[PDB]
Amino acid sequence: PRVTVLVREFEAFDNAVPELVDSFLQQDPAQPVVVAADTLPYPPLALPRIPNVRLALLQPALDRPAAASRPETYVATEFVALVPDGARAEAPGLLERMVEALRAGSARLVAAPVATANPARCLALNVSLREWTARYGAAPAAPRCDALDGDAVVLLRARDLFNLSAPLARPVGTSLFLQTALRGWAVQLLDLTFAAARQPPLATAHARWKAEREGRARRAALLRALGIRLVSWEGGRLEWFGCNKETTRCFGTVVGDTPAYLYEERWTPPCCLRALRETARYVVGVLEAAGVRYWLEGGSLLGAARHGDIIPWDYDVDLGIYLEDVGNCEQLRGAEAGSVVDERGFVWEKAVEGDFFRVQYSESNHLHVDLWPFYPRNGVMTKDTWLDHRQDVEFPEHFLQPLVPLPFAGFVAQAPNNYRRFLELKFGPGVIENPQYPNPALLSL
Amino acid sequence: PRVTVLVREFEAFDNAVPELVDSFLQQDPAQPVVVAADTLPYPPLALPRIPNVRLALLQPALDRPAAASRPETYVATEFVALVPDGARAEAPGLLERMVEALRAGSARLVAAPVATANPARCLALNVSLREWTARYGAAPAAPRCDALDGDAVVLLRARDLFNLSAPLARPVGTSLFLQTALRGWAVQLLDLTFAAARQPPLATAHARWKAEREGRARRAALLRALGIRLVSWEGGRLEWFGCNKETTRCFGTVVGDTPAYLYEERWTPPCCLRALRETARYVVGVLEAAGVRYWLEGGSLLGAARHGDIIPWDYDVDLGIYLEDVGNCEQLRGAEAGSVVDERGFVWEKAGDFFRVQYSESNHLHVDLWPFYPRNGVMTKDTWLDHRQDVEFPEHFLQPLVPLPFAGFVAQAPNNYRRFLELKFGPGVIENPQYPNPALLSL
Amino acid sequence: PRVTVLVREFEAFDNAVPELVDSFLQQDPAQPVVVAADTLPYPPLALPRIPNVRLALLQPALDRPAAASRPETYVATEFVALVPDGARAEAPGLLERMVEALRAGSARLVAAPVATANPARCLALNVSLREWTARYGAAPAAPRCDALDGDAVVLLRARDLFNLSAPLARPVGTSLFLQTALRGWAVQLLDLTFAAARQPPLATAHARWKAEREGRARRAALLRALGIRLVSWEGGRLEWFGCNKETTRCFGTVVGDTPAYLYEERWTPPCCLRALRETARYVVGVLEAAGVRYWLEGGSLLGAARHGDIIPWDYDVDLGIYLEDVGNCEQLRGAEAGSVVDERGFVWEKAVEGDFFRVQYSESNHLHVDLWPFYPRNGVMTKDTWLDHRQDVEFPEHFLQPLVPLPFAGFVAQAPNNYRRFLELKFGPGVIENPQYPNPALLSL
Amino acid sequence: GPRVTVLVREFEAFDNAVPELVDSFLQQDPAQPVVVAADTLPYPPLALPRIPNVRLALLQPALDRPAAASRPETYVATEFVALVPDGARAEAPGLLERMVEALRAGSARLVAAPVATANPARCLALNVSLREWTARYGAAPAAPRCDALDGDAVVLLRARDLFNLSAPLARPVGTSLFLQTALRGWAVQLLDLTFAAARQPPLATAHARWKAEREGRARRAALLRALGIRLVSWEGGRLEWFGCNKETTRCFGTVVGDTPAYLYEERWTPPCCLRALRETARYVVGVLEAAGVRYWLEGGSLLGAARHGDIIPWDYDVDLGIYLEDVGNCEQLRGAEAGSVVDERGFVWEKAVEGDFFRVQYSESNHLHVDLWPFYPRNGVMTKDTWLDHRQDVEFPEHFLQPLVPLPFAGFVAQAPNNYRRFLELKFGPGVIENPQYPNPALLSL
Ligand SMILES: *[C@@H]1O[C@H](CO)[C@@H](O)[C@H](O)[C@H]1NC(C)=O
Ligand SMILES: *[C@@H]1O[C@H](CO)[C@@H](O)[C@H](O)[C@H]1NC(C)=O
Ligand SMILES: *[C@@H]1O[C@H](CO)[C@@H](O)[C@H](O)[C@H]1NC(C)=O
Ligand SMILES: *[C@@H]1O[C@H](CO)[C@@H](O)[C@H](O)[C@H]1NC(C)=O
Ligand SMILES: *[C@@H]1O[C@H](CO)[C@@H](O)[C@H](O)[C@H]1NC(C)=O
Ligand SMILES: *[C@@H]1O[C@H](CO)[C@@H](O)[C@H](O)[C@H]1NC(C)=O
Ligand SMILES: *[C@@H]1O[C@H](CO)[C@@H](O)[C@H](O)[C@H]1NC(C)=O
Ligand SMILES: *[C@@H]1O[C@H](CO)[C@@H](O)[C@H](O)[C@H]1NC(C)=O
Ligand SMILES: [Ba+2]
Ligand SMILES: [Ba+2]
Ligand SMILES: [Ba+2]
Ligand SMILES: [Ba+2]
Ligand SMILES: [Zn+2]
Ligand SMILES: [Zn+2]
Ligand SMILES: [Zn+2]
Ligand SMILES: [Zn+2]
Repeated sequence: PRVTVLVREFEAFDNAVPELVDSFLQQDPAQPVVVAADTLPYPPLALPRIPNVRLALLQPALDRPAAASRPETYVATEFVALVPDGARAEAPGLLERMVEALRAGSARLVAAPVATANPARCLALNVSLREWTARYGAAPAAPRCDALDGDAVVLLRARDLFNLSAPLARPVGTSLFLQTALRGWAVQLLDLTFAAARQPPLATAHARWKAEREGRARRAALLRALGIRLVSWEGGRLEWFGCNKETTRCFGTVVGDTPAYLYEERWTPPCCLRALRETARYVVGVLEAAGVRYWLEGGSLLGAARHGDIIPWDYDVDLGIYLEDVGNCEQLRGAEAGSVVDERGFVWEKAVEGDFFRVQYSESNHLHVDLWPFYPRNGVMTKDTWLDHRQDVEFPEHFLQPLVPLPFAGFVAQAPNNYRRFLELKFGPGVIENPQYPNPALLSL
Repeated sequence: PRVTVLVREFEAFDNAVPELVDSFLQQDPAQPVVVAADTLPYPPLALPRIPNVRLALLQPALDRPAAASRPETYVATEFVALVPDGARAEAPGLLERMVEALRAGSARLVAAPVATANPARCLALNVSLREWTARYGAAPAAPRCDALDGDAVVLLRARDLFNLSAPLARPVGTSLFLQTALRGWAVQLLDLTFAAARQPPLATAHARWKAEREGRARRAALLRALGIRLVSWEGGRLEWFGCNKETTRCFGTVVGDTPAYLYEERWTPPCCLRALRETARYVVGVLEAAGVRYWLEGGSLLGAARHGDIIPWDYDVDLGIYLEDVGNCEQLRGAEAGSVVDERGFVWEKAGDFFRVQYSESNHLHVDLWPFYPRNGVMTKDTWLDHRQDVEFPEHFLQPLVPLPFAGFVAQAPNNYRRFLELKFGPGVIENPQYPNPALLSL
Repeated sequence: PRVTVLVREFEAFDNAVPELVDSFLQQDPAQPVVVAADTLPYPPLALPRIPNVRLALLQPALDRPAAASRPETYVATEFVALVPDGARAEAPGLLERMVEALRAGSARLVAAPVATANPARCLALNVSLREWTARYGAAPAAPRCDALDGDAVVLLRARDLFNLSAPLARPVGTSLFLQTALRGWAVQLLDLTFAAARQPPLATAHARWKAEREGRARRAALLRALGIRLVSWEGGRLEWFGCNKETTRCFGTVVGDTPAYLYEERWTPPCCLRALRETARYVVGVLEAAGVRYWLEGGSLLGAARHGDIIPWDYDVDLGIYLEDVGNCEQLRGAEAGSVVDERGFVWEKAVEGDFFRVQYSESNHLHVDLWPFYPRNGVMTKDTWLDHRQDVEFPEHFLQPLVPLPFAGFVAQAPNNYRRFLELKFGPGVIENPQYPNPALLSL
Repeated sequence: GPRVTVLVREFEAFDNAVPELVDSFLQQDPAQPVVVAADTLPYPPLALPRIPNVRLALLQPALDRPAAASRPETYVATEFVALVPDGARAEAPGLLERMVEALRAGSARLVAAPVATANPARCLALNVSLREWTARYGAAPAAPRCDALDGDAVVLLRARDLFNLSAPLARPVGTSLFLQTALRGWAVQLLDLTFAAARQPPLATAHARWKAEREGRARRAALLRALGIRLVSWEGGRLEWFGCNKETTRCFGTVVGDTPAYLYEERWTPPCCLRALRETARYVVGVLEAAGVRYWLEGGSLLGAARHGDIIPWDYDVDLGIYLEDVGNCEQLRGAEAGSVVDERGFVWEKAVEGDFFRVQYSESNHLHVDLWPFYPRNGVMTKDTWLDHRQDVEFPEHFLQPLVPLPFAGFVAQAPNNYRRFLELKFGPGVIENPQYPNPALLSL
C-alpha cells in the first residue's frame, strides 16, 4: 500500500465520510485512511478503530506535542490521495491506476473527477503575488490543468503536499491549486471517475446553504490570509477581498515614501489601485464641472505617459491645478476652512503641512488624490512651498497652454502639452522608458 | 554554551527591538538572534542584515515551504532565550550565567526579571483542560514557579521549547507557562536582572493604551483557541472568555444525550454552567414571585443532592411544577400562545408537554419546566421521555418541600430527596456518577 | 550536541551537493547546513529553500555588510563538521558520535573517512615558514595525525575553525592542516566511515580531469598566497611552487643589501637557492673547462667554510677570478661586447656598476653568480673598482697559491688556502662562528 | 585621548611619502594612532617609528596569524577613522577634530578635506545600479554635498560605518569606498579645510607616475569586475567598459531553464551584453535589408520595441522572423545551411541544431546572438515545421506582415508586424506590453 486516503473537505454536521472510509476498506482492509479536522468532528464519525484509520486533529493544543498538529505525522506512504466528501470507492484498484498515471506523466498532480452534481473541471490559473491576484480561466491545454473546479480525487506525492506552507488549508480546492500553480506545477485530469456516495451529504437546500455560507467564509479568510486580494474569471466576474469604501486601506501610513507592500516584495494591492482610479475619476469629474484647470502631475502623469494607468507600485494620485481656480470648487473652498465630507463620501481636506489639498476615498479609507495648486509668476508655474522630491519643481506655463487629452486609469484626463518633454524636465531623460521605485533605500529593488 | 536570543513580544507600531538586538550584538557581534513575527513588521525594524540576525515569519504563505514558518528551523543552538521588548543586554555573560543555572538547577526553565515597570513576579498555576479553566495564585515555593507575570528573559533548551504545540503563541507570557505547567515543568526565577531599554517603547499613554488593547485581544483569541474559557485567581478574580447573553452557547445541538465536549474528554464549559445557574436563579425567582409550586428535578436535583450544584458535565436545568399553577405566571401563559421574550431577555416556549426557558434569544442554555398533576396522590403527566428517571412518583414527596442549596441559591426540593432520586435513577445514584448515555460514552 | 554541516569543497559544474545536503536532512529535518562558495554557483545548486540550509557567499559585494562574507556568522552551533562533496550521512547519529570522541580525546580535530575511491589517510606534517617548506610524511602515532590526505568529514569547534586566518581557503584538505599543524594541533582519525554518494560527482573522465585541473590551480595559488615554495614527501618526492628557469626570481631588487624576505622573517626561498646552486655548479664547470682560475669569494666562501653551502638567507654567489684569465673563456669574451646567452640559457654580462661579471640563471630569472676579476700587483690581489662592503678588499696572492678543494652547494669548489684566515681578514675575526645579516644596522639576527 | 585613527591605504611600495605622512601626524600629537594597511609587507621598508600607536596592518591570510590579524578594525580603537592618501601632510594643528566636529554637527555620514596636491578632491554625483551593473558619475548638483570624490582627500567617518562595509579598504579606495557609500544613500561633505602636500611628494617623475597609473588602472579594473560594475559613465557619456566584447566570451555562461545566471544574482543583463546584442541586431538587420530578406521583430524583441523601444533589460538575445522564401537572397544564410560561416565582420552565421532556424553570433568567441525564425504562408497562416517549448512560439495570420511597419528599436529603426500590439497579445496574452515579467517566473520572479 503506497497511497494514503486523506479526507479534509467535509462538514461535521452533515457528511458522508463514514461511507467514504468504508468504501475504501471494502476494497482493501489495510488501506491507510486519514480524516483531518481542526477540532474533533461532532456528531462522532465512529470510524473503524483500526490502526490504519487515523483522525488527525490539526489545531494546536495545550496537551499535545508539536508533531500532533503536523499532517505529515499521520502519513507513512509515498503518495497522498485527497478525497472530497461525497466520493466513494466502487471499482477496485483505482488509486493504483492513478499512481501509474502520475509516474508515467509529467504533471506532479493527477486527478479523477467524482461523479457528483459538480464533477471536476479543468482550469487555467496564474498567481501574481506582486498584484495580489489569482487569474482563472478555461484551460487551453486540457486535460493538463493549473487548477480544478469541483469534486475530484487528487493524488500527489506526500513529500510534495506536505512541503507546501498550507497543505490542508480550507477550502482545499482553492488553497492547493493556488500553491501548486504558483510553483508551476500542473495537475492532469485523468479519464477515471470515482463514484458518488449512495447517501450523498448536504442533500437538502438548508444543509447546502449552511455548508456554502461556511465554505465561503473559509475561502474569504483563506484568500485574505494568503494575500490574494482579487479573483478573476477570464479577466471578469471580479471577486474582491481587499479594502473598500467602508474599510481602511490595505497598507496605511507610509513612512519614508516606501509603503509596506514593497518590503513584502509585492506591488500596490489591486483594491487600493481600484479605489485610486475611482477617486481620480470622481475628482477629475468634479473639477471639470466646477471649471478648475487641472493636469496630471508627478507619478500620475508619468504612469499615463508610460502605460496610461497608475504605476503599479504607486500609492496615490497627484494633480496640478491653477490656484486661482480654487474658489470655483465648493469642496475645495470648503476644505480651506476645515475637513469636508461630500455627498458621495469623499473627504476633501487641506493638509496645512505642505499647502496642498487632499481628497480621500472615504472617511475610513485614506487612499487619496493630492491636488497641487499652481500660480504663474513671470511666466513660470511656481509655489513658495516644496518637499524633498526631485520632481517637485517649477515649470514654464507654456506646458499648460494648451492642455492635452491623455488616457489615464480608465478615463481621459488632461495633461501638459509635450508631456514627454515635461516629464523629462521633472524626472530626467528616459524616465518613461526606465521604471523605478520611489526610494532606494539600503535594500532590494 | 551557545544561546539564541528569540524576540516574540513586541508591537510593530512602537517597539524597542532595534536597541534590544543591537545591545546583544555589542557583547558578541555573532550572537544568534531571531525576531519572530506573524507578518512582516512595518514600519521596518531595519535590523542589521547580517547572517546571525534573522526575521522569522510564522504565518503561511503561497510562496514559502512548510519549514519557513517552523521556528525551530531558525534556531541551531542548544538553548534559547525569549527576550521581551523593552529589555536589553548590558553586562556581559548574563546568558551564560542563566545557562549555568539551568544545568545546575532542576527546573526546565530559568528566568531573569527585566528591570521595567513590570518586572516578572512568580506565580502558581494549575491548568484543568477538563474544566476549561486555568487557576493562578501566589507561589508557595518561589523562586520555584509554575508561571510568571510580567517582564522576564526566559531561557530553556530549544528541544523543550519547540516540542510544545504552540511555542510562540501570543501572549508568550500566558501561552508558554500554560503549556509548561500542564507538563509539570517548573520555572526558576533567578536573581539576575536584565536592564531596561534607554528609549523604552510605549512612552505615551496613547501608545500603551493601544498596546494593551491589542494585547487583550490576542490573549482572548489565545485562550479561546486553546480551550481556556475561564481564568481565576486566588482572591476570587474571574476572567471570562466564553459565551454570554449576546452569543451562542459554546456547544451545538446535543445528539445521543452526549454533548460534544464529553467526546473531547472535557466537561461543560464553565461559562455555559454560569449561564445555566443564572437562568436557574431567574426562573426560580419568577416562579416564586408568581406563586408557582416548583421543585428540583432530574439532573438538577441529583447535582443539588450530590454537591449543591450543576453536575459538571450536565447541560440544562430541570424543574418540576404543578400543572394548575401554570396560569399564575404571565410568561407561562404567554408561552402557550407562542414564544415570549420577557423584559430581561429570557425566552419562554412550550414546544413535548413541558416548558423551556432559554437564557437569551442567542444563547440556548435552558431551564426545562415539567408540569405534573396528582391523579390518586401520584404525580403524573400525559407524555413521557425515553428516560429511566422520567416517571410518576408519589405526591407525598412534595408534601412538604425542603430547602436545598443549588447553583448559588436556596432551591426547593422534594422531602426525602435521596429516596426520591433513588426511585427515579436507581440505588446509589448519588454516590456513583455516570455520563448521560454510557452506551455511547461512559465515565 | 549541535553540529553545523559546512560544505566547502565542490565544483559548480559537477557535484553531488544536493544529495549530500538531503542525506543529512533525512536524519534531522532541521539540521543546520551551510554551503560556502566564493561566487553564486551556476547552474543553480537548488538546495531546499528552508531556513536551516544557507548559502554563504565569501565574495565582497557592494550591497552586503562585512559579516555576509565572514562564515562564522552562519554557524551558530558549538561544533562544525566539514563535509566534502561525494559523501553522505546514511547512518543515524554519526555527527553525535564524532562529537563524543572529540570531548573524550585530546585532539582539537576529529575526522571520519568517507568510503570514496580515496578515503582519508593519516599523515605527519611539519611547516617551516622561514624556509617556505611543508614536509609531509607517514604518521608516526596514527590514528593521531598532523594532516589528512583524501576525503574525510572533519569535526571541530567553530571557535577553533574560525579563529584560523583562512578557515575555508581551498583546497581545504591542504589549507586546513597547514594551519592546524603549524599550531601544534592534532587531528584524530576515527574508526567511523561516512558513505559515498549514490551518484558520485565527476562520473566521466572529462569532468574528473577538469576538476583535477582547477584543483591543482587552486592548490598552487593557495601555497603561493601562503608562502609555501616547497612541498616534500617521505619517498623524496618534491613539489615546487616558486622559481624556475622560465619565470622571474621570487624577490625583486634588493635595497640596503637586505632582501624583502628577511623583513618578513623568512630566509631565501628554496627555489631561489636551488637556482643559485645550479648556476654556481654550471659556472664553475665552465670556468674550469676554460682554464680560468677561480675561487669561492665573499658570502659563498663563508657559507662553504661554515657548512658547505649557500648561507640560508644569502641572495647570490660570488667567485673571484684572475683578470688575466677572462680571455680564456668564450662567454666572458662576448660579455665584454654585450649580453651573451649561452648553450644552456645562462646570461653572461659585464656589469654596469663595477668592472665585474654577472651570470644570470636565465633571461627571466636574475639569480646570478658574480665574477670578481682580480690581478696581482706586488703579490697583492687588487682591482680598480670597489664596493661599499667591508669584505671588498685587496688581499695577499699567496692565499691563492695554491687553492684548496672545499665542498659548496653539492659539488667541490676551489677555495683560497687558509680560508679561515682569508675570511677573517675580509670579514673580521670570528666571522665563521658568528652569523649575521648582511646589514645589521637595518635588520639583525 | 585621541578619537581619530589615521589610516593609510593608497600608496605605492616602490615610491611613496608614507614616512613623511606618518611623521607629520605624530608631530601634532606624538600619541596619534596611525595605521598603514597593505596586502603584503611593503618593500623597501617603510621603517615607521617603533611605537605602539603606529601599526602595520597586513590584510592577507597567513599560516601563523589569527583571523583577527587581517581584519582592519582590529587595528583601530577610536570612534573615527581618517583615510589619508599618500602625498598628504599634517601641518595645521587640530584639523582632525575640526573634521570630527563637522561630521557630528552635520548630516553626512562622511566628511572630507581636500589635499593640496596637483589633484585636489572634486565633489561628484554618483548613481550605482547593481541591476544594470553600472556606475553613473556626474557633476554634483548639491555641492559641497557629494556622492563621491575624485582626487586627493582626507576622508573621515566612523569606524563602525567604514568597517561594516564589505570591502572597506579595497583598492582604489577612491573608487571602492564611494561605490559602497553611494549605494547605501550616504553622502560625503567636502569641507572647506585643506591638508598640505608632502614637502617631497611621491611619484615625482613621469616614469614613476607611469608605473603607479598602470598598477592603479589594473587594480581599478579588477575591483570593478569583482564588484559587478560593467560600465562606468560620466554625464551619460565617456563610456568605460569592464565586461565582454568581440574578443571574449559573453558575461554569462550557457543558459539553463531560460534563466541566465545574472537573474539568480538579482541582476539584469550586463550592459556590455546588451550593447553587443544591439550591435548584432543592427548589423543583421542591415544585412537583411541590403540583401532583400523580409524580416520583422519577433518574440521578446518585438515586445521590447513596443514597450520602450529597446531590448528588455533582462533579456538575453534578439529574435527576428523572416520569410523562408527569402533565405536564398542572403549569402551568409545560404552558407549557413552548408556549415558555420564567419563573415567578413566577425559574425558567425549558423543553422540551428534542431529547430530549422538561423543563429548569428556576435563573434566566434562571444555567443550573444540574433536568432532568425523563418515562416511561410499556409492558407495565410505563417508556420514553421518545428516548434519550441515556449508559449509565444505559435503560428499567426500573414496579414500581420502585409504591410510591415517601422518601429524604433535598440537605437535604429526596424520592421515590425502591422498592429504589433494585437500581434503581441495573441502570442503572449492580453496586457503583455503593460505588465512585464521574467522568462521563467516559477523559478525566478521579477
Ligand atoms: C496566465 O498567464 C499566461 C502567461 O504565459 C498567459 O499566457 C495566460 O493567458 C494567462 N491566463 C489568464 C487566465 O490570465
Ligand atoms: C519535504 O521534502 C523533503 C525532500 O523530499 C522530504 O524529505 C520531507 O519529508 C518533506 N516533508 C514533509 C513534511 O513531507
Ligand atoms: C493546583 O492543585 C493543587 C493540588 O494538587 C492545589 O493545592 C492548588 O491550589 C492548585 N493551584 C491553584 C493555583 O489553585
Ligand atoms: C523534540 O525533542 C527531540 C528529542 O530531544 C529532538 O530530537 C527534536 O529535535 C525536538 N523537536 C524540535 C526541536 O522541534
Ligand atoms: C617533523 O619534526 C620532528 C621534530 O623535529 C621530526 O622528528 C620529524 O622527522 C619531522 N617530520 C617530517 C615529516 O619532516
Ligand atoms: C575566536 O576564539 C574566541 C575564544 O577565545 C571566541 O570567543 C571567538 O568567537 C572566536 N572567533 C571566531 C570568529 O569564531
Ligand atoms: C542620479 O539619479 C537621480 C535620481 O534619479 C537623477 O536625478 C540624477 O540625474 C542622476 N545622476 C546621474 C549622474 O546619473
Ligand atoms: C558594525 O557596527 C556595529 C555598531 O552598529 C559595531 O558594534 C560593529 O563592531 C561594527 N563592525 C565592525 C566590523 O566594525
Ligand atoms: Ba503619485
Ligand atoms: Ba440534565
Ligand atoms: Ba653573497
Ligand atoms: Ba528574446
Ligand atoms: Zn486595498
Ligand atoms: Zn459557554
Ligand atoms: Zn625562488
Ligand atoms: Zn557582457
